[PDB]
Amino acid sequence: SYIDWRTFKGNGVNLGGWLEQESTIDSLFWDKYSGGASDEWGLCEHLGSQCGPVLEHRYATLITKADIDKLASGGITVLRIPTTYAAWIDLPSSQLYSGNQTAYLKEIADYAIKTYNMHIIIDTHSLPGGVNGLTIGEATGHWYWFYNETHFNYSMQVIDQVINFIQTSGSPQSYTLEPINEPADNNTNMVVFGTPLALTDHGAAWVLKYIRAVVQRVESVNPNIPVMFQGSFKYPQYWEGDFPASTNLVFDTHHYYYEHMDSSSENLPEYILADAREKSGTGKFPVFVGEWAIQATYNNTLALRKRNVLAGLETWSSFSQGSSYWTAKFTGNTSVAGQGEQKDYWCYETFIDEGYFN
Amino acid sequence: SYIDWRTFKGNGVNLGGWLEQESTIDSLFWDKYSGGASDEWGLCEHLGSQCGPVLEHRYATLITKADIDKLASGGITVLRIPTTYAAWIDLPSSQLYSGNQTAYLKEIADYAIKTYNMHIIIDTHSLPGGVNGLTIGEATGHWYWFYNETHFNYSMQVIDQVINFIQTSGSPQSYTLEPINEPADNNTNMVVFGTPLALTDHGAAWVLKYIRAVVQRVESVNPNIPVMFQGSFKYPQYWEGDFPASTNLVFDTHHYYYEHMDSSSENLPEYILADAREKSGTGKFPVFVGEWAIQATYNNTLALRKRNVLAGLETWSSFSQGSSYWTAKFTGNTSVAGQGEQKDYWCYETFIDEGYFN
Ligand SMILES: *[C@@H]1O[C@H](CO)[C@@H](O)[C@H](O)[C@H]1NC(C)=O
Ligand SMILES: *[C@@H]1O[C@H](CO)[C@@H](O)[C@H](O)[C@H]1NC(C)=O
Ligand SMILES: *[C@@H]1O[C@H](CO)[C@@H](O)[C@H](O)[C@H]1NC(C)=O
Ligand SMILES: *[C@@H]1O[C@H](CO)[C@@H](O)[C@H](O)[C@H]1NC(C)=O
Ligand SMILES: *[C@@H]1O[C@H](CO)[C@@H](O)[C@H](O)[C@H]1NC(C)=O
Ligand SMILES: *[C@@H]1O[C@H](CO)[C@@H](O)[C@H](O)[C@H]1NC(C)=O
Ligand SMILES: *[C@@H]1O[C@H](CO)[C@@H](O)[C@H](O)[C@H]1NC(C)=O
Ligand SMILES: *[C@@H]1O[C@H](CO)[C@@H](O)[C@H](O)[C@H]1NC(C)=O
Ligand SMILES: *[C@@H]1O[C@H](CO)[C@@H](O)[C@H](O)[C@H]1NC(C)=O
Ligand SMILES: *[C@@H]1O[C@H](CO)[C@@H](O)[C@H](O)[C@H]1NC(C)=O
Repeated sequence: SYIDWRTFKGNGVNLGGWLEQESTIDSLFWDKYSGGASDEWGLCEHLGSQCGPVLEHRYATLITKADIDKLASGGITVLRIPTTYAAWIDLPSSQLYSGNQTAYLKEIADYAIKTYNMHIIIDTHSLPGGVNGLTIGEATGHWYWFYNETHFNYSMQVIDQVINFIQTSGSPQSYTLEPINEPADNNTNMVVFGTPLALTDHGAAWVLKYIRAVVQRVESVNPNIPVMFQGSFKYPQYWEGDFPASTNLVFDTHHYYYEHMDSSSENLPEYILADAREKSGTGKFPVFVGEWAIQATYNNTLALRKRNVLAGLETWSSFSQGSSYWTAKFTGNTSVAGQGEQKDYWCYETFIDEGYFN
Repeated sequence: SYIDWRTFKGNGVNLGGWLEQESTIDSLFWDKYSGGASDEWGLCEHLGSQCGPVLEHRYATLITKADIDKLASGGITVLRIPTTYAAWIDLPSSQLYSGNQTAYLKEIADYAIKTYNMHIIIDTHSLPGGVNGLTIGEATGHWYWFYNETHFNYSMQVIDQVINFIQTSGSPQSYTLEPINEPADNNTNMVVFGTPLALTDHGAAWVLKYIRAVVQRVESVNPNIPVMFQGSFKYPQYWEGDFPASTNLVFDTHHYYYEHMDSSSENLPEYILADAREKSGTGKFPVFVGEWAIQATYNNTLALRKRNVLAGLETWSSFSQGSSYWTAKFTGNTSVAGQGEQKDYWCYETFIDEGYFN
């Protein structure tokens, strides 16, 4: 049976840093291979024709069936899988690597579906030209996707391949299609990132043109495949009037606490409640918290991690359809304000191993 | 006969633009007398020897006993009265005018107390050296108050004058003392104004030093006079741990909607309820919403003004101790996004005359 996001609930994890690369997730990897680049675009440029061999090794080794077993043992029922657009289309001007990403995606998705009946969200984390001027959108400094009909068409070509991957998977009912991640056209000053000010009405109109095109394409092939819309950092309420209630649509909200607020480990449940109570729409469409983590801006403490993770899970499940944590596997050693490093707050496998869900 | 802000409830108004001047409140005044200045400081500098005569005329005519009768007829029971520090002390390095402000304040306050038993909040809206780089803090570009013992000392001199006014008033039980308004040390980029990022922890420590000194000074003379702490745009929770619950303290929160969010006239009650639910503290101390107004960032409509004012009044008096609208009398004709001008959304006497409170 296909899922109805209005009645489905699940707690999940992101498989971040696996098919798309970021400096913070694995410090050893980045130090060894980036040449100091800020982005996956530059890491691949730095490696030159060794970019593919290095990345294929990481694809084959970072996330294996054993990771899926560990996640299932901790009660995970949803995997969100960020991918670069270059897994789906090979554009000669892109510096992102086009390889066997989807073969590893299929191996891990098949195992999670056939073994555990997990639900899989396929996220095209970047789109051609760049959606937010960050590494995750294509490359640092790239916002060329907006208002560009060539990049629009390439984005639809990418989505035609993701729909086909789902439709021919053997279990189309196991997947949700997420065609954009954190679009932003007003974040030259990063103080507005994570806020409604990251996306202007002009940018939002282009995003809406794209999501409407994706919805029409999915409906033309298989209307039972849900579309997960990551509406930047606008409240879901902002987009509600743009879609009829009959659309097979779920919103993906992202909630973080690690900068730009007076959060602490002590008060983190108050900030999580605020986000759940104020940023979950009116109920017109369902909401899933597709990314979050417990790192606070100030005064991180190690002893409140279990309390904070469990408070977040219960909050997202109470005000929305559940959540997926960023991220499954994280070894980055960037210092946090207070106790420890990012790997102590951002690695979901560590929480499982330390018995937070027993 | 003194009030306990934990039990007291009241709906009030600000008498803004009366004893402190701002460009938006009265366009004819500003266009005639400012010479293009951004601030009261520069308006007074431009007028030179005519500054006093021009301001004394406004003091005597803008707010009269007739205004108090109209406000009372609309159910007003609290007056918040913004003053410049120059009402209280005459510093030789200040371009703000020192005249008969407190004589006009006493005529109106005494009338309001004797006739209607209104409660009076005396607000020192500016302090020597400037508390937020804005005209309201002293002058555009002035942040000199922070970490400066000269300005600290003359601030305490201002507070001694306000305490003496209250104690010699003939009704000390009728007054709350508010010794600062919207301090901000991190608003050189005004995108952070209205948010917690407008005040750094370093600036917040200086504000705390000052409020602790004011609380001690009032406790030393008449501990039954409440102190109203306007803690910038931090959540009240930020400051709660800094005072014992026995402190005769109330927080003043300021909630506005006219920039930096996806607010509309249609959705304004959602934004009002979000502020009340998340920005009212934990209950350790009482909260009063000392400034608010109904102008939204987008799609202002005149038709929803009554619904929006009543929604806000009801929300602030349920989740806190009430509110005071900005402002009693407003003729500024700056355009808003949507229909109308600022005078349609910022003039409380207009709401009374349209029968909103009948
Ligand atoms: C962080 O990881 C990098 C790369 O492995 C390593 O060079 C560095 O010494 C680490 N720092 C600490 C303090 O562990
Ligand atoms: C892609 O996978 C195929 C089949 O397993 C393999 O033959 C080939 O070497 C892989 N290509 C790269 C670029 O690693
Ligand atoms: C859109 O992107 C294409 C591919 O880079 C580029 O050649 C073109 O100049 C851009 N068009 C506009 C409208 O800027
Ligand atoms: C985009 O794709 C459509 C449909 O195939 C085509 O009609 C259109 O001309 C293309 N536009 C560009 C800029 O390539
Ligand atoms: C864009 O961001 C700037 C801050 O860099 C902000 O001042 C401005 O209001 C934002 N514009 C929109 C439409 O969000
Ligand atoms: C605003 O009022 C000023 C001062 O009376 C007047 O000169 C100006 O034309 C008005 N602007 C309008 C009505 O928008
Ligand atoms: C202040 O009020 C007093 C008493 O009515 C009056 O004598 C004086 O002229 C006024 N001062 C100024 C500077 O207008
Ligand atoms: C405080 O600041 C003013 C400038 O606003 C300066 O004249 C004064 O010397 C400073 N006082 C101290 C004690 O630094
Ligand atoms: C502030 O007043 C205190 C107490 O009278 C005095 O000791 C000090 O020197 C004054 N500081 C300045 C900078 O005027
Ligand atoms: C100060 O404001 C800037 C934006 O202009 C923001 O980037 C920064 O985080 C703020 N700092 C603090 C300590 O609030």
